[PDB]
Amino acid sequence: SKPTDRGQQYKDGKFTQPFSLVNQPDAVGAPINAGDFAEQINHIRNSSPRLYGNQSNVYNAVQEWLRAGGDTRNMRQFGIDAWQMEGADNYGNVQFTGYYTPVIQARHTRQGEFQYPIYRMPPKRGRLSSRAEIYAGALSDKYILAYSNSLMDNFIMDVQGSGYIDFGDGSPLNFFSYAGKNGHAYRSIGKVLIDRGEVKKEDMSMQAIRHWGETHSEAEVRELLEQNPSFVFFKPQSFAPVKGASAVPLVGRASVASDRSIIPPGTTLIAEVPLLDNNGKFNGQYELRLMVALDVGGAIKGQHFAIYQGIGPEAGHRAGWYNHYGRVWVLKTAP
Amino acid sequence: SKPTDRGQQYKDGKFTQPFSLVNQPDAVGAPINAGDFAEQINHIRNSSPRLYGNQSNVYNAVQEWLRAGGDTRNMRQFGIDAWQMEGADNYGNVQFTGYYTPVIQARHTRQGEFQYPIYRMPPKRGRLSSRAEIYAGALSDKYILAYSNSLMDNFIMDVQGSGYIDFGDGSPLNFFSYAGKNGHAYRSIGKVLIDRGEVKKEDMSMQAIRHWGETHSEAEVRELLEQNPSFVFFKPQSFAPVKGASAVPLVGRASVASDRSIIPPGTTLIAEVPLLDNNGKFNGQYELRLMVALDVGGAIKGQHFAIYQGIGPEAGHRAGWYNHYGRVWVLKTAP
Amino acid sequence: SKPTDRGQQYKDGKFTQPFSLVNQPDAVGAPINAGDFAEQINHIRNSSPRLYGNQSNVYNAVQEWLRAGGDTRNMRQFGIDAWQMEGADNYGNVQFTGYYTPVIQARHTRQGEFQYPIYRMPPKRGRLSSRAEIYAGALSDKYILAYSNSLMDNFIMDVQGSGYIDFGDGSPLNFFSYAGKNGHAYRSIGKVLIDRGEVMSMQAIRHWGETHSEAEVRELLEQNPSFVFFKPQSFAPVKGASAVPLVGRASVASDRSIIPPGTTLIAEVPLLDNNGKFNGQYELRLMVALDVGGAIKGQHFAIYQGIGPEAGHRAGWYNHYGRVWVLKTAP
Amino acid sequence: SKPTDRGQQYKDGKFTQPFSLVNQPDAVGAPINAGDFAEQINHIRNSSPRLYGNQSNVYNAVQEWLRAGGDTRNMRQFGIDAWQMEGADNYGNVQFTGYYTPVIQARHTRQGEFQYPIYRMPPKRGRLSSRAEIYAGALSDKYILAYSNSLMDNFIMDVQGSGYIDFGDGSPLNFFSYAGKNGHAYRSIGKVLIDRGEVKMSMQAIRHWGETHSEAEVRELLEQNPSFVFFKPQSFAPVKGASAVPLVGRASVASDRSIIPPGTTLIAEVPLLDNNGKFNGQYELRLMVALDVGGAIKGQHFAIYQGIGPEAGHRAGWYNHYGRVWVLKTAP
Ligand SMILES: CC(=O)N[C@@H]1[C@@H](O)[C@H](O[C@@H]2O[C@H](CO)[C@@H](O[C@@H]3O[C@H](CO)[C@@H](O[C@@H]4O[C@H](CO)[C@@H](O[C@@H]5O[C@H](CO)[C@@H](O[C@@H]6O[C@H](CO)[C@@H](O)[C@H](O)[C@H]6NC(C)=O)[C@H](O)[C@H]5NC(C)=O)[C@H](O)[C@H]4NC(C)=O)[C@H](O)[C@H]3NC(C)=O)[C@H](O)[C@H]2NC(C)=O)[C@@H](CO)O[C@H]1O
Ligand SMILES: CC(=O)N[C@@H]1[C@@H](O)[C@H](O[C@@H]2O[C@H](CO)[C@@H](O[C@@H]3O[C@H](CO)[C@@H](O[C@@H]4O[C@H](CO)[C@@H](O[C@@H]5O[C@H](CO)[C@@H](O[C@@H]6O[C@H](CO)[C@@H](O)[C@H](O)[C@H]6NC(C)=O)[C@H](O)[C@H]5NC(C)=O)[C@H](O)[C@H]4NC(C)=O)[C@H](O)[C@H]3NC(C)=O)[C@H](O)[C@H]2NC(C)=O)[C@@H](CO)O[C@H]1O
Ligand SMILES: CC(=O)N[C@@H]1[C@@H](O)[C@H](O[C@@H]2O[C@H](CO)[C@@H](O[C@@H]3O[C@H](CO)[C@@H](O[C@@H]4O[C@H](CO)[C@@H](O[C@@H]5O[C@H](CO)[C@@H](O[C@@H]6O[C@H](CO)[C@@H](O)[C@H](O)[C@H]6NC(C)=O)[C@H](O)[C@H]5NC(C)=O)[C@H](O)[C@H]4NC(C)=O)[C@H](O)[C@H]3NC(C)=O)[C@H](O)[C@H]2NC(C)=O)[C@@H](CO)O[C@H]1O
Ligand SMILES: CC(=O)N[C@@H]1[C@@H](O)[C@H](O[C@@H]2O[C@H](CO)[C@@H](O[C@@H]3O[C@H](CO)[C@@H](O[C@@H]4O[C@H](CO)[C@@H](O[C@@H]5O[C@H](CO)[C@@H](O[C@@H]6O[C@H](CO)[C@@H](O)[C@H](O)[C@H]6NC(C)=O)[C@H](O)[C@H]5NC(C)=O)[C@H](O)[C@H]4NC(C)=O)[C@H](O)[C@H]3NC(C)=O)[C@H](O)[C@H]2NC(C)=O)[C@@H](CO)O[C@H]1O
Repeated sequence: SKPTDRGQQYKDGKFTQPFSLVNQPDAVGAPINAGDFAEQINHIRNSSPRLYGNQSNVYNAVQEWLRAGGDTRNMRQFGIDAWQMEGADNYGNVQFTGYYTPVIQARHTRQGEFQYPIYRMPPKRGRLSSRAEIYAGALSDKYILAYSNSLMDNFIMDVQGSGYIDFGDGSPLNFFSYAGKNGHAYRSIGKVLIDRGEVKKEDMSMQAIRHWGETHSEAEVRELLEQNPSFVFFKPQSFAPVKGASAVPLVGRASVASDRSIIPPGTTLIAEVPLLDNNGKFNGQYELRLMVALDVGGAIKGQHFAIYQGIGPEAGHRAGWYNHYGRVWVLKTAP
Repeated sequence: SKPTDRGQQYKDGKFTQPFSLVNQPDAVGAPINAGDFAEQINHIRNSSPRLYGNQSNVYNAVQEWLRAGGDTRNMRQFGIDAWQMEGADNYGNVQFTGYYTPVIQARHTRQGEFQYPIYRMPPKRGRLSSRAEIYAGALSDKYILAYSNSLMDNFIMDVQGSGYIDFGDGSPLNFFSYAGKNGHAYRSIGKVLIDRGEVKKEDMSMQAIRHWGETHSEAEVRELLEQNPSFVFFKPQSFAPVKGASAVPLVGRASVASDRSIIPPGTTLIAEVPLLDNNGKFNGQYELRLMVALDVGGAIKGQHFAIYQGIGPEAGHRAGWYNHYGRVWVLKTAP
Repeated sequence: SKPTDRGQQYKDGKFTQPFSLVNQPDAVGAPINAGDFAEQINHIRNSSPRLYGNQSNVYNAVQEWLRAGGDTRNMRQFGIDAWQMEGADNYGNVQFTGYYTPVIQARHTRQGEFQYPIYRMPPKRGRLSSRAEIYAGALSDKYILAYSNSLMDNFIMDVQGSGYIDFGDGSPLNFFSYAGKNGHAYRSIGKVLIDRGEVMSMQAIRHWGETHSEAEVRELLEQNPSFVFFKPQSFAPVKGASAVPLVGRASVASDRSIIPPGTTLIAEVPLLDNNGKFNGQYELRLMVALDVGGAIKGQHFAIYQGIGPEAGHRAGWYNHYGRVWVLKTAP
Repeated sequence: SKPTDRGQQYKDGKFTQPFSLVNQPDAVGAPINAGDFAEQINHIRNSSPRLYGNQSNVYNAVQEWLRAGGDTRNMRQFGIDAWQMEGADNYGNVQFTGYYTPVIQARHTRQGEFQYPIYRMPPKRGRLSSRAEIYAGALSDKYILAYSNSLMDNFIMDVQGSGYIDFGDGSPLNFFSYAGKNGHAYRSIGKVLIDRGEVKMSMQAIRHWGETHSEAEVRELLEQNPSFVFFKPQSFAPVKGASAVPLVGRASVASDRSIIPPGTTLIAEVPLLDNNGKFNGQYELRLMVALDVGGAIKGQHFAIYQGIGPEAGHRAGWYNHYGRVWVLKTAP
């Protein structure tokens, strides 16, 4: 059977095809984020008018379904078709990970605890340098945007793709969007902790990496972070909503990152997101949510989704545990 | 015959107790404002430490319930007891009105279209003057805060209790909170219009009032508005969140105004809010929302609630329609 | 023949060259916007690190001058030069015009008074359409950003190059930066008002629009075939060509060929009342060239007034002259 | 016996009165903060039309003078009466101190480095507790507004009278205004370290001391000041003082309302000092308005409002010098 150690349900049948057109999905009650789904869609209308035009009828259809009852048994009653996904094992288990938008403090000039530079997009040959070399000073100081008080925060923000920069002087939070990356492949840092016997395999998470950095010295932290030759460059947007690859403001848990080749942007997705406590342990229950694919990821390929948790600490704690599975139905309207 | 033109529903029977302990509420699905409610709780937590301290048990219970997918049936596992309100008709149906926070365009000094003063709290004897007298100049110019471009906007804001003031110069919107009122009783203008013979009986709305003001001249608008001797004074909070009587930042459609004697502040309320189109016509469907009583009103007494729609024009259009009914349950703890 | 209405000077003599190095400028005394200038300096540091690197010396040179005091007679003790610019009449009268960042209210969807679209950058062939054609609907609705309540406001913002958009719903003001323009040359509106004779400034044109009907206003505005496209920066500071946040009356638009960006300029800006009449007195200010303009060529500057109505009233009247010195480091 | 190390002078002559009508001010230069001064008048015109309504006569005179060049040699041509103040030494030099509005980062709930509570106005009997007792938990947790990451920052903000609170979550900076104080007299930590023999006082030097020593050592030192200030959140409102008028950086000062009432225009020779707070020897001409008060600001003494932020704090902590000042009024 499918060990539910990471949330693997099997109460639907046996659907192997990519888009398994089921009559109506397995679920009790209405989705938890109905009104929240409306906001997400509204953003698609103003931020991507061409993407909205292609999915107008789809969005308008599910809205009435939510305003009437919301039960996954009253979908076809409005011409909505649920196309279940095969997932990993092809039995019905789609991978679910998570990411958020962290807020970090920094200064325009280095001072005191602020000695860690955040770089912008450099020239063609400047993007060749690895993370370790950049730490040593491979890039010119004119490409620095700010200096943070934590090398770990910069690394986490690097992994997330973006983040708000708080200068702590009164000015609004500047959104440092994903502008580009260096010519080096991304390599797992948490794995390096397991390679030398520093962190447990079963107890691998966001809090473990952060706790490790506080337990060890700066030299030991820098050495570990350098094991990831990849480095991300940002572009200041100045208090703009969190936007992904689709250039549409992402809403907390109402949007996900996907493989554009399989699941294109603007795709409505209803899924059973597995719940977990503060310790990230799978309790056994799920959560019905309506989300839209509006972002991409280097590690997000095939039957895999990256649920956008939100902005802030609480959104980060919730995002670090997500490496579970669950079912998902691609919602399409009848022609 | 049982009226259903407004938005009444008779199927849960007649309730004798002001609060009938019904296990599972007659909900259509799940809370569509999980994020709005959670936000509202966090606002009470940081703005009203003692009010939150007492209702914290309920707040943590309903949030954990919302986490479980917001299952209106499984909420009993969390010990959440639903006490359905008897309603104004004792059939579970309760009156639902609405108010919002209008954004008024103004200037510090009178110029061009900006010739309508917004006053602050004057001395004891200055608060005796009626609206008509204040329009003629009963108050000193040193009590003026700003000059708007519409007498109708000032009147609507007066009725709402507060509103944001946009100076259109780059500076943030200043929140003019309810500071006080004059020594004259309030008299509805909607009644005056019907009785005057201009506006029709059933064809009354806050929209028709705004349209009427644009159809008629300044002298005709002023004369009509003077039929309401009451006048509200404001106090600029300088870009502060919209706060009500409880001094807690109000969240759009996640908070309501109530009679503190019957429904005290901090009370969690799950309700079936009747939906209505752009023309304010009751289509027939409802909406499940979790709201908290955090404000009061002069016309809000007994079995009656004033749903805080939000900030802006869209929030105003949605607010100036509500004179309908719907079911509501007062969420509490064990008996 | 020999006017002094626009603040023209003669008390300096003819200038035989564009820039003349003096010793103690003919200015009044101490600058008023010493603080605003400092705010402009760090803005260049944060925004354009390359520009701040080449002019770091100049910014710090004048930084010590104002720190102590700010007397125009004594500047050499801080290592500063004073290259006095000439003018049209060659008497040091540098032309000073003005522009600001207007705040226009609008919604995402057309409703009521909001029926005037604000467009973004369309494709290559979509940029060929003239203003009159775009008004009639030459561009697709998917290129619309917002709908304003005034066609005149959209036109003024079009002329200014940018503007803040207030959606009146609580959300922050979205800065619609200059993204591009259409394939048509700019035509003057006052020009058309002279043809049939009806009227002069940005204040006189605004009054004309209020006096005449919508059909008469649209017809006049269509006389300018040029149309500007914007790009929402989502609540970002007002930036010009140099991509540096502009500070009110502490920055100006110039001809990059003559006066390159990052150049410090101390000038005697001619004052004027609410009616735009030159009273006779000047104002000493320190400003930096951080923007450009299509009509800003040669010995001419466009003083950035600021954001809002008051900044617009002040900018619409500005078409006067004044002296200006290019502050550089002593060799 | 005439000191000059702290900015004091003698080229003005000894005074016989607090204020004296001077036909021509003994100071060369021009108001280098004319823009900041004009900004203050607009703030007094919007935030307090009552005080402005009776102080306009002086502003209109100092504005007409400013617009018409701004040369101190023509002030009488606009109706501006200069009044030389004696200060500490009857030679025209007044004691100039400074304060600013610190931006502190804090959270609504205690977590990690954020373990230092910022309290609001408690009941009558709750205001009796001293700082040391409050640190130990004399006040209930329901009176806490936020938890900062530095006990020193809280102390400095306490001395300043107010400060902006940055929650680092996106929300605007909340201005914690001076709501009240406890029933204990203020004791400067400066006098403590001066007597202890650990000074090279400098209110910023103590900041370095706090970072050098541990939490227990910092708390112990701070407990020497029994006074404790309570704040009131205004949520992104301009820095306002006692006059309830938004203060402008170095264009406003705190004064003794009995001697120098609020709304009073003051032109002064503010003594300049380097990064190390050493008096170089030069001054600075500034136009300022009295719009705030202070417990230690009595008689011939002013507290120059430096501004908001770190740089404003470094500049403020050094001020303990002297300089000449003229009370600008109208000519009868
Ligand atoms: C040891 C170990 O392995 N532990 C595991 C741990 O790693 C796991 O944690 C999670 O890991 C995953 C994978 O490592 C992390 O995944 C992140 O996912 C996010 C979102 O999916 C990624 O961020 C997005 O990245 C894409 C690029 O791939 C961005 O897309 C780009 O967007 C820009 C605009 O910003 C586009 O540029 C614009 O282009 C237009 C058109 O050409 C042009 O006009 C504009 O000018 C231009 N704008 C600019 C500024 O240039 C660009 O075209 C587009 N690129 C593409 C290809 O479309 C997107 O914007 C990013 N989204 C946001 C938001 O910023 C992120 O890259 C990815 N990281 C990695 C390393 O892959 C995940 O973050 C992480 N989560 C957490 C909490 O740590 C955990 C799981 O919990 O498991 C452990 O076992
Ligand atoms: C025929 C029919 O059915 N017609 C329908 C029509 O009625 C509907 O339209 C709606 O009508 C209703 C009724 O006319 C309108 O109701 C409005 O509701 C709002 C919110 O409930 C009211 O605004 C609140 O008013 C209360 C006072 O009553 C305010 O509370 C005060 O708050 C201040 C602080 O702001 C407190 O002062 C502070 O006190 C503390 C402690 O003492 C002190 O320390 C502070 O210093 C001090 N602060 C200051 C600044 O002084 C004060 O104590 C407290 N007062 C009390 C008693 O507690 C509260 O703040 C207001 N809320 C907000 C937000 O501002 C409003 O007054 C009320 N209007 C009227 C006329 O009663 C409703 O607005 C309207 N809606 C619309 C859209 O028009 C329509 C709707 O569709 O349907 C028709 O069918
Ligand atoms: C009858 C009569 O004549 N009456 C008089 C009346 O006309 C007078 O009114 C005044 O009129 C004048 C002239 O009509 C108005 O002048 C305006 O002046 C402003 C400021 O100088 C101009 O706005 C600037 O325009 C330039 C382009 O010309 C903009 O520069 C561009 O900036 C963008 C970024 O925003 C750059 O793009 C970026 O490029 C980088 C690098 O390649 C790339 O990486 C980025 O991605 C890219 N970003 C984007 C978004 O694309 C671009 O490269 C650059 N262009 C160049 C060439 O460098 C600049 O940003 C604008 N500034 C601002 C701020 O937006 C404006 O164009 C100009 N209007 C006209 C029609 O020429 C003046 O405004 C007006 N004043 C008033 C008050 O009405 C009155 C005087 O009051 O007197 C009557 O008598
Ligand atoms: C060894 C040694 O001596 N070393 C030196 C060292 O000491 C020096 O450091 C400096 O020390 C001095 C003195 O200790 C510090 O001076 C500070 O100065 C500031 C400004 O002058 C003071 O802050 C103001 O305090 C007043 C009260 O005194 C506040 O005024 C109150 O404002 C509130 C509103 O906020 C009013 O309440 C309102 O009232 C109305 C009407 O009744 C009501 O309607 C409202 O509801 C109500 N609002 C509320 C919220 O309740 C209230 O009425 C009014 N009070 C009065 C009496 O009018 C004012 O708001 C504060 N200003 C700001 C801004 O907040 C501060 O108290 C004072 N500190 C002390 C300890 O006295 C100075 O800060 C310090 N500087 C530094 C850098 O440390 C250094 C200097 O370099 O030199 C060493 O040598």
